[PDB]
Amino acid sequence: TKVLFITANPNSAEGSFGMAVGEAFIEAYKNEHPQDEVVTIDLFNTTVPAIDADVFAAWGKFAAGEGFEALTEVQQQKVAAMNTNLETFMNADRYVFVTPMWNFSYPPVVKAYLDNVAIAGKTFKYTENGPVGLLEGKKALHIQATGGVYSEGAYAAVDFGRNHLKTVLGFVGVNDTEYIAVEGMNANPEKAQEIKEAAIANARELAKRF
Amino acid sequence: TKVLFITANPNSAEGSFGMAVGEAFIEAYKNEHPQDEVVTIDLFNTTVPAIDADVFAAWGKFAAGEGFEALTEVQQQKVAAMNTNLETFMNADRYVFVTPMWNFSYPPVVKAYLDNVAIAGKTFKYTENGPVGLLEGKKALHIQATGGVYSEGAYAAVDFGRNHLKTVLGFVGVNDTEYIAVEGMNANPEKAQEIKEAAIANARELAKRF
Ligand SMILES: Cc1cc2nc3c(=O)[nH]c(=O)nc-3n(C[C@H](O)[C@H](O)[C@H](O)COP(=O)(O)O)c2cc1C
Ligand SMILES: Cc1cc2nc3c(=O)[nH]c(=O)nc-3n(C[C@H](O)[C@H](O)[C@H](O)COP(=O)(O)O)c2cc1C
Ligand SMILES: O=S(=O)(O)c1ccc(/N=N/c2ccc(O)c3ccccc23)cc1
Ligand SMILES: O=S(=O)(O)c1ccc(/N=N/c2ccc(O)c3ccccc23)cc1
Repeated sequence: TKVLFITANPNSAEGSFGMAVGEAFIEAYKNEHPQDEVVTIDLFNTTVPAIDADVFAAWGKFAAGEGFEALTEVQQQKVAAMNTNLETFMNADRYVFVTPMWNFSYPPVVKAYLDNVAIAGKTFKYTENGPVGLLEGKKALHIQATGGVYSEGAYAAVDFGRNHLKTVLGFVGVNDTEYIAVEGMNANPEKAQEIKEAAIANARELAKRF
Repeated sequence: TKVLFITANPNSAEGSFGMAVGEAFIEAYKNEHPQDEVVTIDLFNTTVPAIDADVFAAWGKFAAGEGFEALTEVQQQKVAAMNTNLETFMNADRYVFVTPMWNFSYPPVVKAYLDNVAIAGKTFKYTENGPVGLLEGKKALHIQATGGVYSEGAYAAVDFGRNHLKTVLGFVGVNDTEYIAVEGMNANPEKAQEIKEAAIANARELAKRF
C-alpha cells in the first residue's frame, strides 16, 4: 500500500494546526502499517506547473501527433513535471491532503495540483451520459484547519476548499473519502490547544481504520 | 472611474470563449465611457506571489514592528509585488474578471490573486460578529466560460470558481456583482458559435448599464 501525504502548508507541524494533526495521523498510520510506503509531497517544495500557454501549446503538439522533442525546453520541463505528479498520483493507493483555509478556500497550489492530476484518458474519461473517473481502489483523507467553524450547518456552504477538493476526487473516481476538521481556533483562542488535541485523537483513531 | 480588466486565460480573444466575450464587454464599455481609465491585469503575465514561508516570515517582522529592510531580498520582492496588486485593487472602482472553468473551478492564479487582495486592515477588518469588508463604492463582473452548463439548477452547486469568487468579493465589501456565463459549448459543439454570439450580445448590452 502506497500512501501520498500531500501537504499545502508553508509551516511545519510546529506552527500549523493542520500539519500537527496530519503528522499525528501519518505516524499513527505508520505504526499500524510498518510495511506501507508513505511519500511526502510538500506542494510548497514540489514543482507543480500551472496550466498556461506553454502547456496548451505542448498539448496541441501532442494532439497533432508530434513527440516530446517538438516542445521547447520550458515546455518539456512543465510537461515532465506534470506527468511525474500524475503518474505518482495514479499509482498510489491512498491520499492524505493537509490544507489550511485561506479566504474560504485552499492555497492556490492545491488547485494547481488538481489540474495536474485530473487528465482525460488517464484519471477520467468521456462517456455518453458524461465524464466518469478511471481510478479504482483508492481512498482519500482531507484534514483542513480553519479559524472559524464550517464543518456542519450554514457555513458549510462557504467551505469551498473542502467541497471542491471532494468534488474533484470524486470526479476522478476516488469516492471513498474521509474528512477531519481542525476548527474554531480563531473563534475561540483559549480553546485552541483542546481543539488541536481532540483533532489529534480523532486522527489517531482514524489511522487504525484507514 | 477606474476599471480593472483582470484576465486569467492563457489564450487571447481569438482562441478563448471567455476572452472573446470579455473583450467585447470591455471595448463596448470604453466606447460608452471614453474618459474612464481601464487597466488590464493579465494574471498569466503579472507577478502574483503565492503566500508562502517567505511571506509569513515577512508579515511576522511587520507584526514585530520591524521595517522593510528587515526582510531578505526575496521577501522584499514578494511583498512589494503583493502591495502593488493590493493597492491597484483598492484604488479601482470596478473589477471585471475573465476565467475559464478548469476542473470545476478557476485557474490557480485567481486564488493567488484573491490572496493578494484580501488583507486584514486594508480590505476587511475583524468585528464582534465576524469579519466585514472595508471596500465601498465598488462593482464587479465575472465572465466565466464553461464546457457544461452550471449557471442555474442542480449543477450550480459545483460551480466553485464562480461561487468562491463572489464570496471573496462580497467578503471584502464588493456585494454588487454581475455574472455572465458562456456555457454549454462542449455539451453542444455545433451550437458553440451561437452560444458565443449570444454571450457577446449580452456583454455589449451590460456594458451600457455597468
Ligand atoms: C492568509 C490567511 C487567510 C485565512 N482565511 C480564513 C478564512 O477565510 N476563514 C477562516 O475561518 N479562517 C481563515 N484563516 C485562519 C486560518 O484558517 C487558521 O489560522 C488555520 O488554523 C490555518 O491553518 P494552519 O494552522 O494549519 O496553518 C486565514 C489565515 C490566513 C493566514
Ligand atoms: C484543463 C481544462 C479543464 C476543464 N474543466 C472543465 C470542467 O470541470 N467542467 C466543464 O464543464 N468544462 C471544463 N473544461 C472545458 C472548458 O471549461 C471550456 O473549454 C471553456 O471554453 C474554457 O474557457 P475558454 O474557452 O475561455 O478558455 C475544461 C477545459 C480545460 C482545458
Ligand atoms: O467563527 S467566526 O465566526 O468567528 C469566524 C472566524 C474567522 C472567519 N474568517 N476569518 C478570516 C477571513 C479571511 C482572512 O483572510 C483571514 C486571515 C486571518 C485570520 C482570519 C481570517 C470567519 C468567521
Ligand atoms: O454538459 S455536460 O453534462 O455534457 C458536461 C460536459 C463537460 C463536463 N466537464 N468536463 C470536463 C471536466 C474536467 C476536465 O479537466 C475537462 C477538460 C477538457 C474538456 C472537458 C473537461 C461536465 C459536464
